[PDB]
Amino acid sequence: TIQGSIVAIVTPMLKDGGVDWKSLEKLVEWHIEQGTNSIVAVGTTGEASTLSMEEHTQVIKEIIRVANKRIPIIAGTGANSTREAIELTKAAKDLGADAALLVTPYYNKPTQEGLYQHYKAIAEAVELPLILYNVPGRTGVDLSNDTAVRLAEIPNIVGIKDATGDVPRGKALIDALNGKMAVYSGDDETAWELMLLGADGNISVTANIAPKAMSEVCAVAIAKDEQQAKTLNNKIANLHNILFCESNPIPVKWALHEMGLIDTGIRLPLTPLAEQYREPLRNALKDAGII
Amino acid sequence: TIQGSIVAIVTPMLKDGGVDWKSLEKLVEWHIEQGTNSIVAVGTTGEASTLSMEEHTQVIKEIIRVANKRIPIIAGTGANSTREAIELTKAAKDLGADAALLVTPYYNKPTQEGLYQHYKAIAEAVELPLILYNVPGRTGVDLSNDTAVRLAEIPNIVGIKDATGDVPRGKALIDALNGKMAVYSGDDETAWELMLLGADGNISVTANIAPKAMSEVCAVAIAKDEQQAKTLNNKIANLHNILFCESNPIPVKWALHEMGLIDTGIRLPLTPLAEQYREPLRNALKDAGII
Repeated sequence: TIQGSIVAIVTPMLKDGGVDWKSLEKLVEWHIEQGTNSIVAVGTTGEASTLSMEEHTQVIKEIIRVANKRIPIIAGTGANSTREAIELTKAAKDLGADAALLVTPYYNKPTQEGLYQHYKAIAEAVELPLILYNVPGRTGVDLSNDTAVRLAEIPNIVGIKDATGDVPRGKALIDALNGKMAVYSGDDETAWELMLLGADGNISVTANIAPKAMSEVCAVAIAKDEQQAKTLNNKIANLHNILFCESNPIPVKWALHEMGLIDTGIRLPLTPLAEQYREPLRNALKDAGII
Repeated sequence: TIQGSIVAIVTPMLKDGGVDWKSLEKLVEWHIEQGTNSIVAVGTTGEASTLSMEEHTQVIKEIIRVANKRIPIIAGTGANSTREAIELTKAAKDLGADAALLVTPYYNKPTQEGLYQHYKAIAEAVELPLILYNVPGRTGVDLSNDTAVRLAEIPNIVGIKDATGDVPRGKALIDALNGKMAVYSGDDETAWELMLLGADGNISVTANIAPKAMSEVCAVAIAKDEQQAKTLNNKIANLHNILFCESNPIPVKWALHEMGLIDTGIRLPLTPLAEQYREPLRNALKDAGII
């Protein structure tokens, strides 16, 4: 059901790392005004790892309050402990989130059956639309297409964020699912392709700085207009690359800082974008017409 | 300083998943009488990921209690949040742990400088010996030898658990450090080699089921007796492979259950060793003289 450009919103912070509430509010309003179709609160780009339990909740509550039902809000509720994921997901349901996004448990490397049981348990514990999220390079585990297809059979699992950036594999997943659940790109570089091939949207990092342009890219790609999709994506294509010169969200938070939208706060172990990457980033933003 | 066979103890659990305190006490006593030189409490193998804050504290407390100062106790206190790592490490210090083991932040992929700032902040916040731990395959990040050498200059950072299983790389690290801090193997398959090349010990998984044998392997390897280390390691070499047929600690917990030392409890997302691997594992244990 949720389709289009789905921004993986950063969590603005003060210089001392405290959550920058006013700046977050402005961002949410700007996204809605700019055409962003949905927001993922407190996901990887939002530094879920370094926010406390209370902050995780405050941020979700704030984004929901400011969005005021204008666009669906997806809450990042993944954890590498099934017990904890259930807790976070329930909190999200209770706060009024429209769906929850759950990255596969990271670092502890569960088996494929373990991943199946992990998500099955959460789906059965919380009546809320759940989106799976696979990003092996970060987690140490790869949720296979086969496992994803099995999970698509479970009530409440309505989709998967495929951040592999492996298009053939993504197309294979889409074809095997045959509409059973949605597929979202989790790789800005190839998102336009995956959507042309059947993905329902892009849970984007780039949409953080070019929400209007990415909104348009998703729209025409979903419409299966290959020429337009390719033409519009080319305009923001270098951005998809430069926003990962250092681990996301380091570059994207700096980009927004250069845009005058947020301050420099970011929590250890993450660090402000290294100096050698700032000019190139500023150039890229000027080139794409952002600043 | 802490040298020899250092077991990354499992956290015994009842069938419902609750911590099996009685089995834990027996295990600790068994390790002390069998020759184990030190215990890492609530590390990876001890399912740190699925234990709550309180259970974490209690497991460390119980292990410290039963050991009764007979062998040093290392507390696993890693987290992908610097603030959390500090709180966990301070807690371990207060409980009387001898040192703390901290895996590199996983999932959020900090930069090398971020890894440096992460550990420095912890070292400056807590007066306790700290042991770094690198295991890229699980974390999504690789703490380079260069970064490790820099960190060795920080007061209170006294060692690194190298789980790369890359012997030439480990040797390069040992030589560059020239004693500034200790290097421990984090790969049972190659541990004997790394210790012959200068590592201070092996923070092992295999030691969970063959504590006496591993204590001997470490002793002779530390003594630089190459033939004895090869001969003794050869007898348990197959165990080093089989204990990873599925993600650790899944196999080693089943191994201990077959040995009648612990029950089947293990927390989702982890699952009991898949049925098809149980006979093969039993045979490996029989071949090695363990059961």
